[PDB]
Amino acid sequence: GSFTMNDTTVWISVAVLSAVICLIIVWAVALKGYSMV
Repeated sequence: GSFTMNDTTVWISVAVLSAVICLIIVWAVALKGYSMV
């Protein structure tokens, strides 16, 4: 399996990153003083 989608997916890969950075922020605030850090 090689070459399935055009340049479209190129941005999709970036689409997920946006969510990823959003995720780390969540933990970075629950791992920064949740109770007994």
